[PDB]
Amino acid sequence: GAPATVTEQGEDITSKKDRGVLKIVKRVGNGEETPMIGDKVYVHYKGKLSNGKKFDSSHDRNEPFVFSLGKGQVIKAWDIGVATMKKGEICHLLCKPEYAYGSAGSLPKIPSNATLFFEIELLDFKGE
Ligand SMILES: CC[C@H]1CN(CCOc2ccc(OC)c(OC)c2)C(=O)[C@@H]2CCC[C@H]1N2S(=O)(=O)c1cc(Cl)cc(Cl)c1
Repeated sequence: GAPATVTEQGEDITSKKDRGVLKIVKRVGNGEETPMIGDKVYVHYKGKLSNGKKFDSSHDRNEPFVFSLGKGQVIKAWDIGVATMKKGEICHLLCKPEYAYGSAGSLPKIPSNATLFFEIELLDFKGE
């Protein structure tokens, strides 16, 4: 399925080239511009664990998730991944634990040493 496909066919978007964050662009976005550091970014997403369980979805809340890019307000994989996206893009991101919740995990839903799969849609980005 989609997690296997990004695992096997995704692009390594890490600066270290350590395959910690792999990406496939699923829906091509608009033009060429990507957000810059400190922009307010608006995303919809869903996340799955490697046991197949959904652990989160903004769609199910009927509101986007909003954060300031490149400030560590989200896991490293998201700061790295969302920075590569165009407005209107949908991508898949496969996030090894070193770019996610590491050995700690995040109670109650994310175990230790968890590889995470996300589908992310970049709705908008704006400077403040
Ligand atoms: C409010 C939901 C949000 C939680 N966060 C932000 C809080 O977790 C952080 C933030 C910054 C961090 O390092 C700079 C960090 O390192 C472990 C975790 C996420 O980064 C990631 C990515 C953005 C969407 C959500 N999570 S998530 O889906 O992995 C998630 C969902 C749920 Cl239901 C619980 C958890 Cl613990 C995480």
